[PDB]
Amino acid sequence: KAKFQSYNYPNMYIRHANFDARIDENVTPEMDSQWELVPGLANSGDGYVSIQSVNYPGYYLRHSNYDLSLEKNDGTSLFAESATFKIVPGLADPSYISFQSYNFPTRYIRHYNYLLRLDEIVTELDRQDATFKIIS
Ligand SMILES: [Ca+2]
Repeated sequence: KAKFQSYNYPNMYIRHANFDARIDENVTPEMDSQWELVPGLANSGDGYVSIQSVNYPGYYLRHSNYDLSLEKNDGTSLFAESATFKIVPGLADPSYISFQSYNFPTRYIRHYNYLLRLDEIVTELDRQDATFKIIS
């Protein structure tokens, strides 16, 4: 069980709202920013995880059209592939973390302003937008 705090806006946390994944401050209810890292749905090797909502059990962060949303696992390999991430050292500071996609290993979870998206990471600010602190 963990929250993910943004490296560059450190009072904002990854959270779900109307099934979109985004970051926000003063997250209400606070349980929309609580997550469980579980073994990757598409790969149970060390380092691979899926990111399950604590207040919507069975629903996980999943990418589609390069956007991340909170979606119910429908049991498919397609879902699992797009909802599995490798936790790697933080791209902006390696003592934090970044989430690299399993099926698109050059893309990472990043906030784009308040939206959460799955992007290739080029600039310093892109690295900072893709870096999170695990609060657990
Ligand atoms: Ca999103």
